[PDB]
Parts: sequence; C-alpha cells; structure tokens
Amino acid sequence: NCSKIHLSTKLLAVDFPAHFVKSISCQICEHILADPVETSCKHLFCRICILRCLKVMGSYCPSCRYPCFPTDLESPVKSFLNILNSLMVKCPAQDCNEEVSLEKYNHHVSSHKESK
Amino acid sequence: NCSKIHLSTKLLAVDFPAHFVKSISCQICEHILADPVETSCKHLFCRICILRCLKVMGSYCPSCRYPCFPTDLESPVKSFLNILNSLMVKCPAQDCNEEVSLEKYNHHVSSHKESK
Ligand SMILES: [Zn+2]
Ligand SMILES: [Zn+2]
Ligand SMILES: [Zn+2]
Ligand SMILES: [Zn+2]
Ligand SMILES: [Zn+2]
Ligand SMILES: [Zn+2]
Ligand SMILES: [Zn+2]
Ligand SMILES: [Zn+2]
Repeated sequence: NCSKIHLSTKLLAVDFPAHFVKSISCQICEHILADPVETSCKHLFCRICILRCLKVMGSYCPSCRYPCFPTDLESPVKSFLNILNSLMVKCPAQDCNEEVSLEKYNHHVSSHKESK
Repeated sequence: NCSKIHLSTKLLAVDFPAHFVKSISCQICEHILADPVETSCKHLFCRICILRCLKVMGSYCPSCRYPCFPTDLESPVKSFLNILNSLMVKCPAQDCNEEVSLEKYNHHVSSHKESK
C-alpha cells in the first residue's frame, strides 16, 4: 500500500488537537498528506490517492460526495503548504532520536549512514 | 451572543482548506477560537463556550460526547497556539484595507483613529 511510501501521523513530534491532525491528513489513506491537492470542495488528498478513487470509484469527492474531476485538482494555498511542510516528525530509524521537518525528512532518511 | 466578542472565520485573509479552517474554529460557537482550551479528548472550544455547555448541558464533550469536566480543560500545545495566533485576518472596519495577525488584532482595532 501507500504505507510503504507515506508517513503515519503517529510520527508527529508534537501532540496536536485531533481536528488539526485531521486537517493535515489525506482523507482517503489517512497518512500525512504527500503531494496534497485540493478539490473544488476544499478537501485534501495525496495526488495519487484521489486520482485512483476518481477512476475506480467514480467522479465524486470521497469526503463529501460532490462531483469531482482530475481537472479540478489544484495545489493547496501557500500558507497551508507552509504549515504542513514544517511539521516536526520523529524519525523511526533504530536508535536515531532525531526530529526533522516534513520537507527535510527525505533528505534525513537518505543521509542516514548505512551498515556496510 | 459571543459574536459581539468573537471573530468570524470569513475574516480570514487566506482561503484555507475546509478541514484546516475547522481545526482553528470553536466546535460550539464556530468562531475563530478565542482563548482555546483542549478537552481530554483533544477537541477545541473557547474557554467560555465550553464551560457554559458543561454547566447547562452536562458533563460531556459537545464534539464526541465523552465525559468532560472543567478541571480537564488545558491549553493547546504551543505549536498549535503559534499557528492560530499567526492567522492573517482582514479588518472589516469601513475603508480600512488592512490585514493583521490574530495576536495583533485587538491592538489594531484599538489603535483605529476615531471620528471626534
Ligand atoms: Zn498513504
Ligand atoms: Zn493519501
Ligand atoms: Zn469534498
Ligand atoms: Zn533518523
Ligand atoms: Zn463565539
Ligand atoms: Zn466558542
Ligand atoms: Zn470530544
Ligand atoms: Zn482596520
């Protein structure tokens, strides 16, 4: 599943209120939004999660069921992207006790020193 | 009502996704949270809105209906307060076309020059 490529909200460093946690999560897969797109109805989903639902399930929003098309998919406003891209997350790599921002995460994972 | 003392979310400068807007709103009055407190169940309400509901309605969370007491009411985590206190809002005073942060709002309103 997308769990192999997406981050779980339980990796969030900060203990945020539940509705806020929900606001930065994909409304289909429930992971922290990865490449978020916004429907005409202002709901959020990872670009891949929504496109698949529109195909296999129909042209309706998974959240509210209002007509939804791939061509309607935009990027969330900048200020929202800023809040999301800044979330601090606890890296789960064994013995690593480091917390990094969502935008700096992939770099942190890669930069991890391998065994060899 | 609290509408005389609370700000409507339609005064928000930025057009945020609906679930995020919901996250920074009082789950009882629906205004932008004013002096937010968090229930044990991680839900948010203006300090005055929740205490009245606990009195007149019962000791249960308006959002989820899980037992709720005044003594359980804490302040939201700091990082959440930072996001909330920074929201940009469009002052509705006639001819004023100024946008200011939530924490600087009361100062902006007061500093408004009167007629006289
Ligand atoms: Zn996912
Ligand atoms: Zn997703
Ligand atoms: Zn929708
Ligand atoms: Zn690490
Ligand atoms: Zn209110
Ligand atoms: Zn309220
Ligand atoms: Zn609750
Ligand atoms: Zn003004």
